[PDB]
Amino acid sequence: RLGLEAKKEENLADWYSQVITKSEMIEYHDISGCYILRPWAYAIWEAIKDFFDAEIKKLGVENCYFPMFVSQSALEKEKAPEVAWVTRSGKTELAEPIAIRPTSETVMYPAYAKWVQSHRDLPIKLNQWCNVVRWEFKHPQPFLRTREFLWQEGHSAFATMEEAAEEVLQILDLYAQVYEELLAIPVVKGRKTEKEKFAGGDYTTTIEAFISASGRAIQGGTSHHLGQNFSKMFEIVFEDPKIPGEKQFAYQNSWGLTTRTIGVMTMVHGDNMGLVLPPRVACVQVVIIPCSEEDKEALIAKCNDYRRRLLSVNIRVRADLRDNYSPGWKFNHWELKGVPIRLEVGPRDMKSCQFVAVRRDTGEKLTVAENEAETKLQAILEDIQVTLFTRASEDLKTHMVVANTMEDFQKILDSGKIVQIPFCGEIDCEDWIKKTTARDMGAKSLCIPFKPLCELAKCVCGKNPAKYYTLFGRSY
Amino acid sequence: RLGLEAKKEENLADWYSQVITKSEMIEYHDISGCYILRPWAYAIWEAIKDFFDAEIKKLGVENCYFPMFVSQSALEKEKAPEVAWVTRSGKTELAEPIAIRPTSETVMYPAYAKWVQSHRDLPIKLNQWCNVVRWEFKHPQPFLRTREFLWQEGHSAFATMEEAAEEVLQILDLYAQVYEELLAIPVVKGRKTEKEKFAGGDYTTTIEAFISASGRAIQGGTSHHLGQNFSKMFEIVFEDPKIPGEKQFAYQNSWGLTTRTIGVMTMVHGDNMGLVLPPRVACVQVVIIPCSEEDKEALIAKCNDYRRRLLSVNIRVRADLRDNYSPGWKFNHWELKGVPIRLEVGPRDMKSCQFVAVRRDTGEKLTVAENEAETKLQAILEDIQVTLFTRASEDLKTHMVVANTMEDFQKILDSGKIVQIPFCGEIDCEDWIKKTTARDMGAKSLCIPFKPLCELAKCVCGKNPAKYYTLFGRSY
Ligand SMILES: Nc1ncnc2c1ncn2[C@@H]1O[C@H](COS(=O)(=O)NC(=O)[C@@H]2CCN2)[C@@H](O)[C@H]1O
Ligand SMILES: Nc1ncnc2c1ncn2[C@@H]1O[C@H](COS(=O)(=O)NC(=O)[C@@H]2CCN2)[C@@H](O)[C@H]1O
Ligand SMILES: [Zn+2]
Ligand SMILES: [Zn+2]
Repeated sequence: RLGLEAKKEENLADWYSQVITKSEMIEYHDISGCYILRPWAYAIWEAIKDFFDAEIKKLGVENCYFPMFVSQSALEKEKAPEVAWVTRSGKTELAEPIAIRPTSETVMYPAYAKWVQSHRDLPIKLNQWCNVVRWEFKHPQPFLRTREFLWQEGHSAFATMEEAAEEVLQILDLYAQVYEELLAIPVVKGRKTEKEKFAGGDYTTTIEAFISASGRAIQGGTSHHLGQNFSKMFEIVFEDPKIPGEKQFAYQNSWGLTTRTIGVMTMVHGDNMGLVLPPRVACVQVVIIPCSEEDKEALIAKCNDYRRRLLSVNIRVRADLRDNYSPGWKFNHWELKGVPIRLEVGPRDMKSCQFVAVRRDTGEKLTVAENEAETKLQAILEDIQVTLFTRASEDLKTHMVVANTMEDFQKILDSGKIVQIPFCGEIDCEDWIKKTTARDMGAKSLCIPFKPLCELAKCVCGKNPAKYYTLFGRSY
Repeated sequence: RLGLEAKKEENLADWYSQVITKSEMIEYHDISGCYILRPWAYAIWEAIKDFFDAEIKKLGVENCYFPMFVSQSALEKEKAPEVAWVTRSGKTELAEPIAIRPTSETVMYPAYAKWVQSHRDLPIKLNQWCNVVRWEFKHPQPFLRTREFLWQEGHSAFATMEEAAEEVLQILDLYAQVYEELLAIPVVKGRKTEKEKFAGGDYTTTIEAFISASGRAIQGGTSHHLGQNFSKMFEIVFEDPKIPGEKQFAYQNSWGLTTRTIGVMTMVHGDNMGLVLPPRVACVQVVIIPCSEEDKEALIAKCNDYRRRLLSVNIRVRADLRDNYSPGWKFNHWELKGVPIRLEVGPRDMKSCQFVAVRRDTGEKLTVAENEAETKLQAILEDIQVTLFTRASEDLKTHMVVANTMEDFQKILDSGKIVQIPFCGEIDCEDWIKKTTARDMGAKSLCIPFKPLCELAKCVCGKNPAKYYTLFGRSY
């Protein structure tokens, strides 16, 4: 089949499966929940990596790599169902089983304890780009809920809570920046409830994205304040410089962002014609397509001219000069892959000193003169990035509203919206909301937003007063 | 202890353990054969990555990521003792065991078969930067023989053997370039014998390095011609464009280089004062050390002046302005870490418009005027990189000689040298050489060099004639 079959509003699952394969991003594997990242998908991850990696180095974070294997002893200092266990090498069984990391707290922090003698050893700010395994036996999805996934995990240890408190929001803003400025995805910054917070953590901050096709929200990336909980388990301690004899535990953060990003990018921006790449993230921003043997070679020459002219303005461009494929095949092919701009030039356009420039987001065919080629296209790329963010941003505002009763909350949820409600914060009430909304698949707490829409008031459960406005909704 | 205890010539094992820990490169882990890569070690890998990654993109290779998990079905298409097996997730056991990749041929090539319809789909040139597990139950060493290790693995598929034949040597030259131009390690390019070649491969080319302290050689990185062996196992086939009806198998290469690089860098260049970084690879090329409160702040100002002046010539520099450590502590500290140049400036030097510049390789203390600071230091950095390569290169020539009998071969081997001998290529003779040299730990074939010292003659075993001069020696 040439293009997509299922519409996004018709069958999101089929639509999603078709767009990720037809855009040459994903290939399926014979192990469930594991997917192959083809260059078109991996290039986006590299764009995210290059940005985020450069930004954390300004904050004084340094890259590293810890082992993928965790001892049982290390895991049970903290203490599971998602942890993959290696039990044999070849035919011979191991004396003791060894676990694949779902996260590296128990791997890294024993070494942190050895590196901390005094407060001058702090702060320690380390990051690693690696893979982790979480054997979640649900229905896995490419990018969004994968059994293996690439990510970064940062782990910081400080002398004071206040130092650690500032980094949490610094990192969370960098994640929002990755979602908003790179991927053009609007996000809601907030604190997780007690039920949804990171196990062993003091508090978890999160960025919540909204996938309007499902009417479901998704956790976009979290920054955790572990406090002194992990530094006690592994005895990360230093001499108190203010108090002669006493000993103080290190205040720790951990933070992580994954290849889920690419899945949210696909789900939000993608349309019924295929993938849609934000220019800031697209490895190919512009694709040049040629539209007598001498006249054919002249058409090739014009394309190589436009190619190198765009490279001189650092615009990531590629010329598709393969003569084995027709122009019509190329338009559709690069449509599916979601290249922001198709630079189209035919015999008549070449003669008239111009070319057709097709925007991927709108489908607008703009005729630009050869002299205004490199100034206009970057203006178009910027407008594509802005159009994508604005469209999605307003899509979020429209689908996020306030409700003060469980009755109004239910109907708003049924319309495919997420909604902020007066909430006490207690976990028994949170389970009741999931239970009641499922019977009337259940709605979960997404985050307690830093900037809520309205201000406080009885709780939705109607037993005790409300502590804060909390964002609820159906979720991935 | 302030510095190293064991001498390199005295106890290489203790020396190696002390230099990797005292230079803050390695930290030990509670799983045998697995080691923590601290920033100082990881930064070198990043330098190698940035170079190699940029170079293969010029050749038209694209990055990707395949799953770490391999099905049993996929492994036995090719067909083991080194393969780690996952058998349970949490408390519940998996229906079928799943293996951790020691290499990704069986993971990638089923997908390659699906992507190849016709010859226009070829060539496919893919690379991935990832971790792999080889549960080798020997005595593991940090960097050199690790149970988990970071690497890159490239996998290419072509229409013709000749295309694949050119890439093999292109990639091998890039590995030599990584060893010689980045790490300043001299290497011997050669073809592996039939015994040592990659299982399922047509032929393996290799770069052999020499660690003079042991008198042992080590495999530095290999580029393999898999031929049609793997494309038959997984049915990677396309329509023959020259022959109407017949069907042709894809000609494949695979190639890999690992964090072993850093181990060979440490073993070759390191001395009895600690690590020695080649300037091209050092994340800190120059370290500035300060040597009345107003006069102290003036000394700090001069250091920040030199710092930013070196950043303006893109020299990677850091100022160690920590007042909690003494100058003497800093000299030794950065000596152990092997920073090419210690830029030292004291009160008297500041007054005289000059500074002491200490080379790490030689220990030469050069006084450079403040005006000639940024032109001379880059000349010094270049001379350090050249001095390291030349010293090591001649170290190799001196320890690599020719022998024509088994008698002379034995004594030359006992002097701690590697030696090229007349060899037929057969595996029974190769085992006899390992057996005889062990009793008189055994010597193995290293490579059949492309540029041998001498030219052909009976074999060393003395049964049949010799086919080629082959490099033998004790090995890691
Ligand atoms: N199965 C998954 N597939 C893809 N991404 C996943 C999956 N599970 C969680 N994530 C994403 O990882 C992010 C970070 O995971 S996290 O559990 O919230 N945090 C940690 O593990 C911290 C960092 C080191 N310890 C989440 O925000 C979520 O978006
Ligand atoms: N245990 C090891 N630790 C560190 N490096 C190791 C270890 N075993 C092999 N190596 C290094 O990997 C290199 C590549 O490994 S290789 O076996 O020679 N080749 C492959 O696996 C090919 C690439 C994809 N399939 C070797 O040259 C060797 O120097
Ligand atoms: Zn309540
Ligand atoms: Zn022989």
